Amino acid sequence: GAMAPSYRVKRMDIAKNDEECVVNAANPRGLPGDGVCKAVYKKWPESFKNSATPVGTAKTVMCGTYPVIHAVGPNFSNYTESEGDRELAAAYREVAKEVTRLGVNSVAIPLLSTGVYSGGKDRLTQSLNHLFTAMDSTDADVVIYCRDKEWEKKISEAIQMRT
Ligand SMILES: Cc1[nH][nH]c(=O)c1CCO
Ligand SMILES: [Cl-]
Ligand SMILES: [Cl-]
Repeated sequence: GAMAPSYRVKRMDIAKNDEECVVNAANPRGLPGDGVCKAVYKKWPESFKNSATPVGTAKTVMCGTYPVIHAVGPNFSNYTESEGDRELAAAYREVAKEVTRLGVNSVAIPLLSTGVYSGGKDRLTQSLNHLFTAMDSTDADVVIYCRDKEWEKKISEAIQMRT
């Protein structure tokens, strides 16, 4: 584990992370996809061998020795708010199990079911609070990656507010 487990946020491409493993915002079919998934596909295409996995689950595939944790959040266009909320919490619980299993000291994580799977709604708080619920009991350093300047501020505020 990390000597003093922390949460941090950075505004940049998760493909350039400085962590021991990465969480992909995957689709269920292990396709290259869009947004974070497409960036992950360019950087670690070898990790898409047999990466298909159901909604609400995570599946780790190594790129060399670098673990890519494919986490499938729900697409809120298809799920009800209630069922989507349940599957989004579940995906993050499965990420925490894999991060623990791998024994990493740090993980790079995007906010699942924001962007294309958000169903046109702002889900920063929903997604971040499910991330915290799952990762709080882990001792890895967690680095959250985002692209929007206002989201960076709001994620930073949410981290600092619980300190
Ligand atoms: C600005 C931003 N970053 N990620 C997102 O999902 C959005 C739109 C929210 O409605
Ligand atoms: Cl960048
Ligand atoms: Cl963002």
